[PDB]
Amino acid sequence: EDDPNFFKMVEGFFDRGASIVEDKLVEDLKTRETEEQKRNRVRGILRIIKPCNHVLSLSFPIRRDDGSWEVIEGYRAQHSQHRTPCKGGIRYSTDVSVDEVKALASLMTYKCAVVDVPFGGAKAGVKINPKNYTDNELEKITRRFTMELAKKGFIGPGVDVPAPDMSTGEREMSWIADTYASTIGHYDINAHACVTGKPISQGGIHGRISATGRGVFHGIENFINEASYMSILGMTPGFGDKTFAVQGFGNVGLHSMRYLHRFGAKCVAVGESDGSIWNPDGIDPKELEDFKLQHGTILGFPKAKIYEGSILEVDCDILIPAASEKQLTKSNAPRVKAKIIAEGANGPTTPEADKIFLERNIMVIPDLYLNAGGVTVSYFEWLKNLNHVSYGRLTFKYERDSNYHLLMSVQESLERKFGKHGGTIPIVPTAEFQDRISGASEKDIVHSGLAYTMERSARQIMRTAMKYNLGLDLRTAAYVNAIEKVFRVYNEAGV
Amino acid sequence: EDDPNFFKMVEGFFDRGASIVEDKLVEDLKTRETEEQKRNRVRGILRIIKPCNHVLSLSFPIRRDDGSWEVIEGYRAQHSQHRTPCKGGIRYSTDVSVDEVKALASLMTYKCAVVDVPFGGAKAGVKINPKNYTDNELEKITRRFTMELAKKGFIGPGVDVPAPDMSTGEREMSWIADTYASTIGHYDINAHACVTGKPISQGGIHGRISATGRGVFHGIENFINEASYMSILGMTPGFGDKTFAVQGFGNVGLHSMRYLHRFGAKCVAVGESDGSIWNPDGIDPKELEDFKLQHGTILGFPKAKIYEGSILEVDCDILIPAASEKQLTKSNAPRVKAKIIAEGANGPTTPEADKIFLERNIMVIPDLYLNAGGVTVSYFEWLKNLNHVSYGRLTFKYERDSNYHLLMSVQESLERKFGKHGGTIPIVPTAEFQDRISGASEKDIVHSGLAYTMERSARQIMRTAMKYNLGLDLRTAAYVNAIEKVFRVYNEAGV
Amino acid sequence: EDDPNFFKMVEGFFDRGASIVEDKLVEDLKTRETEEQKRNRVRGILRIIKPCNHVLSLSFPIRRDDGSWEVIEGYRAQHSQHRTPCKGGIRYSTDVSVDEVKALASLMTYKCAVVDVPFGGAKAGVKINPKNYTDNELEKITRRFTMELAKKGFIGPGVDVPAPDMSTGEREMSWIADTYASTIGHYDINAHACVTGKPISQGGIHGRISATGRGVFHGIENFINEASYMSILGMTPGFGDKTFAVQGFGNVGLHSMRYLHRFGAKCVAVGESDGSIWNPDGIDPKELEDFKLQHGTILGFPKAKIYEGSILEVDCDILIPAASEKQLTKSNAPRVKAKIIAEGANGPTTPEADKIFLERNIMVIPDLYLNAGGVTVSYFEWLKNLNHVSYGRLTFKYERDSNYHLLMSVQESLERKFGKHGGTIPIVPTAEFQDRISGASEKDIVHSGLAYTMERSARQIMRTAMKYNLGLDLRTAAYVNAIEKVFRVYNEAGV
Ligand SMILES: NC(=O)C1=CN([C@@H]2O[C@H](COP(=O)(O)OP(=O)(O)OC[C@H]3O[C@@H](n4cnc5c(N)ncnc54)[C@H](OP(=O)(O)O)[C@@H]3O)[C@@H](O)[C@H]2O)C=CC1
Ligand SMILES: NC(=O)C1=CN([C@@H]2O[C@H](COP(=O)(O)OP(=O)(O)OC[C@H]3O[C@@H](n4cnc5c(N)ncnc54)[C@H](OP(=O)(O)O)[C@@H]3O)[C@@H](O)[C@H]2O)C=CC1
Ligand SMILES: NC(=O)C1=CN([C@@H]2O[C@H](COP(=O)(O)OP(=O)(O)OC[C@H]3O[C@@H](n4cnc5c(N)ncnc54)[C@H](OP(=O)(O)O)[C@@H]3O)[C@@H](O)[C@H]2O)C=CC1
Ligand SMILES: Nc1nc2c(ncn2[C@@H]2O[C@H](COP(=O)(O)OP(=O)(O)OP(=O)(O)O)[C@@H](O)[C@H]2O)c(=O)[nH]1
Ligand SMILES: Nc1nc2c(ncn2[C@@H]2O[C@H](COP(=O)(O)OP(=O)(O)OP(=O)(O)O)[C@@H](O)[C@H]2O)c(=O)[nH]1
Ligand SMILES: Nc1nc2c(ncn2[C@@H]2O[C@H](COP(=O)(O)OP(=O)(O)OP(=O)(O)O)[C@@H](O)[C@H]2O)c(=O)[nH]1
Ligand SMILES: Oc1c(Cl)cc(Cl)c(Cl)c1Cc1c(O)c(Cl)cc(Cl)c1Cl
Ligand SMILES: Oc1c(Cl)cc(Cl)c(Cl)c1Cc1c(O)c(Cl)cc(Cl)c1Cl
Ligand SMILES: Oc1c(Cl)cc(Cl)c(Cl)c1Cc1c(O)c(Cl)cc(Cl)c1Cl
Repeated sequence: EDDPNFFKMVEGFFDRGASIVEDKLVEDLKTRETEEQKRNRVRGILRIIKPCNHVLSLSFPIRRDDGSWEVIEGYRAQHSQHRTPCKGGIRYSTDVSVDEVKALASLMTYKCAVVDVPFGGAKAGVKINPKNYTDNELEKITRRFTMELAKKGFIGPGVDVPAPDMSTGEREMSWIADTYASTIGHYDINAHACVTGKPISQGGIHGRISATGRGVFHGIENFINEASYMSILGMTPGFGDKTFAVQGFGNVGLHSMRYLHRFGAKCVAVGESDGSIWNPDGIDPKELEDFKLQHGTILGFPKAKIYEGSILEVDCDILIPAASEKQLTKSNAPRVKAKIIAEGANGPTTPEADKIFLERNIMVIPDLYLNAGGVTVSYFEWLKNLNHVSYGRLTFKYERDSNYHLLMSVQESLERKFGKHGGTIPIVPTAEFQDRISGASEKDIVHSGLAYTMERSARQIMRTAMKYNLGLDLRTAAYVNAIEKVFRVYNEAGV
Repeated sequence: EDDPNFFKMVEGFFDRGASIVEDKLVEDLKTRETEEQKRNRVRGILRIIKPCNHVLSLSFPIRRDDGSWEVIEGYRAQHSQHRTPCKGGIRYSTDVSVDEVKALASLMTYKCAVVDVPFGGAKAGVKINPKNYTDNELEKITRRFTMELAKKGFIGPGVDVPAPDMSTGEREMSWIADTYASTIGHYDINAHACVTGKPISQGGIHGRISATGRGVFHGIENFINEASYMSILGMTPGFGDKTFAVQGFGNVGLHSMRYLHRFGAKCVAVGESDGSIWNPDGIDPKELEDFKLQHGTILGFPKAKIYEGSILEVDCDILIPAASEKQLTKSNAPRVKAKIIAEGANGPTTPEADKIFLERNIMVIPDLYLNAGGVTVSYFEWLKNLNHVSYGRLTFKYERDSNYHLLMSVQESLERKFGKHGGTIPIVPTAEFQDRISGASEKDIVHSGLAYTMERSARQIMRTAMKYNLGLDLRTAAYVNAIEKVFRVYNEAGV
Repeated sequence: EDDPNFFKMVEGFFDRGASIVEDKLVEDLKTRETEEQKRNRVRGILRIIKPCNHVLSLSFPIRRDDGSWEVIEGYRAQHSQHRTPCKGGIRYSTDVSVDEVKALASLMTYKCAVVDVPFGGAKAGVKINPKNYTDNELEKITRRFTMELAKKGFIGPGVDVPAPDMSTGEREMSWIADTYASTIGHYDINAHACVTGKPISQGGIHGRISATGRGVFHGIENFINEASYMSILGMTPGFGDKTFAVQGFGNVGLHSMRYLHRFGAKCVAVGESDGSIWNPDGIDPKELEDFKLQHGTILGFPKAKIYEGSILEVDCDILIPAASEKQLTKSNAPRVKAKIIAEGANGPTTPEADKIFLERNIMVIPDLYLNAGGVTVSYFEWLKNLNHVSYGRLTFKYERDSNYHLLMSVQESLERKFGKHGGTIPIVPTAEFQDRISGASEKDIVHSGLAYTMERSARQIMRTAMKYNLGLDLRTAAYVNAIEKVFRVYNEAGV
């Protein structure tokens, strides 16, 4: 009950936001036939943006360990190409259908527009349940899948760059890169930039794994510290006195929990497919993770009870959906308790849940902004691959020396003016500037680059929510920017 | 009522035929684990054949003559690649969906297996009604469509070679070739072999337009002259005393009517979308065509009345469906009158109509054989393009001389043995051998090559219908061969 | 008269400068056969530099809006490739001939040598009068032109990178990039680096439009502030008391006027093809531009009279030719009034006008230096495209933090030495260092990079004019450096 066509579901958000700005897009336009044919031409460009450009559907055979033949299905969709290459991960699930992949792909592009990553949207899906395949079988699958994508122009450094999503980690990325760089890209100087989310030894970048969590953190942080928004929710600014619950203890889930906890937030609930756990006094990220690693499940965790009932309904301040889509529907929407909904996963709530949450006066930080930390960091990995140099190497020593001389320049100058009367005036770095004395390292850029991006995009949305009184409809605010940016292109290039 | 999903409908025919042969495919197999794991491996290979390998879905913009923006959808599916390149036409219709294109694509491959054309199956569709677009708009569409196909490996001399289908003629093929050879294939020595059904001046081959009609003729001819099959129908062999009716006065329809009429068959009905016409005394192909060209419709034709009622039900000997799919369904099936059903179009009858026709004892010459004359000739065009010489050029003079000497060798020899007593014994060619004195021409090869193929494939099917007592279930007989052939490749190819 | 072959005209400047340095190029040379065969080998290398390497001549058809067929001609020349790729704009005019394109191409390479941009010279021309073609027809032309260039290796990220010139702006560049990245470069990770001067939304860079004007400004600034040169002209250093007149109110014209005016210079005349305008009290850049945009011409401008007579002869301090070539010839040369000639356009003055201006003691700042600001900025755009990151993104936050700590390091140190006695010694940034606290942004690098380059190259020329007493023959000084740099390269290469 309340199950909408994910693709159209996203189109819904797009159209809603399209209207809001349609007027501006016509005013800025300065063409000759100034008459409202301008208004049609804008609507024409919009009708062009909405649909995917290329969608590849695969069906290929693999040989099961038991010697039998099985046909596996997979898809890869390229939504837009107003920016090259396309970006978007690969989800391994039995729920993948073209409609889903087409939707996630489109979310990737608007996602990038919000966060200013120069990539068009894309997304992949292989209809399998990894839990029923041996490691050996999976590898054969992801490798062969890379090939059939390659052969048709659906993966490449300047075409389409995959990344992780559901049930795919750096292990999968690692095989993808290897297959590509060993075959199609044997001569490509940018071969390893054909995919992101790779192991660091494979050319991955620091913190891409925890990237999304760290991003989710910044997303919330930017909003839970506004008052303008916190008042409307009857909430005190700051994390120190908040309790949250998260659906999905995975890449985006685990790390989301990790960072919030790090800033005095309390995890009162954690969920999965098998069940949810709870504890009003709070659950710890590190022991839960080790229990989960050792036992392969969160159910049974000693310092917490096996909560019976919807993880999406538990009593808390912030609800973090980090599982699959449409978890928050029209049904359960009214029974959420939480004041803040930080959309960790892509499209975890239906259009109607939004509607209800708006009325219920519960703030929903949209997915296409809140979870954009993943690509922001993937983009940094991609730049790293192109550069072929790890940040800081060429300059670590030069800056260090240069910095000590800068500091020595004020010292010797002051000793000159205040003579022997002041004796020596030692100018040493503080503990903080000491940690920076050489300049930024790879770790430093990811951390601050992400932060700069999450913060900067937050303001861009807030600023918009104001200019159009969307109040707590941040999702619409977010799409306005995406459209506003993606449009400025298609317009300025003869479509 | 009864209009199943097209793709599975064809899968239906495949499975049915799969069973019939499954046994043979296991007997011929000579592997080590001779136990019936052999039977699973065969079923495994079959599960692999059935689905399409690659399906590209396009969505791109074109600029309407009135200056507006419209998004047009198109698809191209590559069913199999056990043979390279893929082959199959492009249909321009508003009824094209992936399911349809996926179906037609699969029919192309089995079609080729029956007729022995070394191509894997493929098919394209662009969701538009050509009748609502100017010539200028169409060209923009077909050209841009060729590009988006090219960019993703869905058109190329050794990859996928398109051809005509519904609402696409040599005009469209001509633009396709031009776009390709002018861009992607500028350096390809086989650039113009990227598509068939081209204008002869564009590298087309003689008779490709009337190819399918001529083929349909041969298909019927091979069966309407067996007695073995004609007896079971209570019909005298030969065309001389037969009356037929055809649904669709198009490329496959018009020419089908043309050739049958040429051999003393009488066209009593012709149909279209607007309506059907009739005349028990027979309608003439040439005057109907000129009326149709001059007036843009068959309705109103002077030497015939405007028949009210289903063209598929009119009283005649042979019913030729040359329109779209599923015309003959479970409903109207029982009211057909005709004894012979020559499937001109692809899949014009549902699985149940078959069933009824079997019982009703009405012979149905399957589409995947009867209309294979098109690709057989397309294949000849493709070979012509690769050869870069039209049949006969290099040898016309040599054979002519060589032949006159061969004939002169018996002459001078006989004059030698019978001396002056017999005087001169002139050895001149007959009128027939004179027409061949130089050897086969492009026209000659198409005509006899087609004939050789239609006939040879007919026997292959008949021969099969006997070995498995399918009697009048020729469709199943046809699929048995297709499967039987497509199989061997995969078996010993490394699957 | 005085209408020489634009190509030889430039060759003239080259030979003249060739001689001046020939001696040095032989002295530095340290080969075995030290005898003056060295002097032949240098002359041999020079005979090799002078001519273009590849010149493509195009002739292709376009379809006029009124349905008719017209053949359009175009050329693209690649002068040198001692540096890859080639660089140089596209001029849309009816005056384009191979000789012109070959000339402008050669000016591009020496232009780059003076300014240190690692590109060999190139240039294009399409023989049409844009003023007689609709926007729709132009686009068809520029797109099809990009294709015919592509097909033959005359456009590509690492081959030949076009840019704007006469009657071509970012609109044309935008279509060029689009056609390339959508076809030939669909897989190129550097596809959008196939051309510069693109809209910013298309990957353009900040200030490339006003780049040349800004450059022209710096060019003059570096010379109008030397005294060494200002004395010889009987002129006070500085812009504050100068009046200039410019021929051509276009990309290079308008912005040239803009920047000079910004620094207290007074525009007393502005010209075009239809006519010139004047005002001894000065004309304003902003109102003239708006009049020109609204009315499509400068003639009629309220705050100025319609000057009857040559714009190249008006009374002023500095004459800025920003129109086509050979405007200042032997004829009108003696009647110029201005003391300074800032060659904005490429080769606006004939070899003899030079001669006269030398005698007349009028300083001519050579085109191949003065207007090099365009490529310098185009080069920055190209680097931007390769980098796939806009300057500053990765480091904005890190530097800002790092800087506050640097400043905090002196603060905490001083508070330590001067204890409570000095209380807090707050170390805050000035307004200027505040504007830089995060580091350079894209805007910052273009502006200072251009300045660094214009200034540095000015000194290189002055320094040379001295070592060879060319006094006011800066053109010859400029070519000496170009040759001196390019030669070295063909030298050490294996030729
Ligand atoms: N790098 C990334 O992976 C990124 C992902 N995202 C977003 O987050 C989501 C991806 O999470 P990833 O795929 O990152 O998570 P990972 O697969 O690790 O998440 C694993 C967890 O998800 C739980 N889970 C799955 N389905 C449900 C469900 N219906 N209800 C409750 N729990 C469930 C699993 O339980 P079980 O194991 O029993 O299924 C498991 O504990 C995507 O939708 C995407 O939009 C965004 C940016 C980065
Ligand atoms: N080279 C080829 O074209 C080949 C074609 N074929 C087969 O023939 C069919 C292709 O026909 P082409 O595409 O050759 O035909 P063309 O478009 O000429 O066929 C035109 C005729 O089809 C009629 N028609 C369309 N829809 C219907 C309908 N729903 N009911 C009755 N009549 C209808 C049209 O009426 P109207 O004009 O008013 O729309 C017109 O008279 C395919 O299905 C294919 O399997 C097989 C091999 C080769
Ligand atoms: N990136 C760049 O664009 C660079 C440009 N340059 C130089 O500047 C020149 C380019 O100018 P752009 O092409 O920038 O100028 P744009 O075409 O805008 O210049 C337009 C102006 O040129 C005037 N004009 C053209 N021909 C004549 C003529 N015969 N007599 C008088 N006025 C004339 C036009 O008048 P009207 O409109 O009535 O024809 C118009 O006002 C080039 O030759 C180039 O070497 C230098 C460096 C880089
Ligand atoms: N998968 C996973 N890795 C973790 C986790 N916590 C820490 N890591 C580690 O991240 C490590 C390197 O971290 P760098 O300092 O050394 O980590 P960091 O940037 O300070 O981590 P954050 O403070 O969360 O941003 C790796 O060696 C991982 O073991 C976790 O909860 N899950
Ligand atoms: N539409 C149509 N085309 C025809 C017909 N007859 C011949 N053609 C043409 O086939 C032409 C050249 O044909 P020929 O070499 O004379 O044909 P043919 O071998 O005698 O034709 P069949 O007799 O093989 O059809 C092409 O230009 C077609 O237009 C016809 O009755 N209808
Ligand atoms: N390119 C251009 N821009 C103009 C002109 N006149 C006004 N503008 C304004 O340029 C504005 C943005 O200017 P900026 O990019 O910040 O200018 P800038 O690079 O600091 O300008 P300069 O310091 O002269 O190079 C827009 O909002 C326009 O309204 C003109 O003649 N040419
Ligand atoms: O140039 C390539 C490469 Cl190296 C890989 C792929 Cl998948 C594609 Cl498609 C191309 C471009 C290309 C080709 O290289 C060839 Cl020989 C044929 C085609 Cl129809 C196309 Cl479009
Ligand atoms: O060359 C390519 C590349 Cl490298 C990518 C793509 Cl997608 C396409 Cl379509 C082409 C085909 C192509 C072209 O698009 C053009 Cl204009 C010229 C050539 Cl001689 C070639 Cl071979
Ligand atoms: O790719 C070719 C081919 Cl097949 C032939 C030639 Cl004579 C050349 Cl020199 C190339 C190099 C080349 C290319 O590799 C691409 Cl992609 C485009 C272009 Cl216009 C060109 Cl000239």
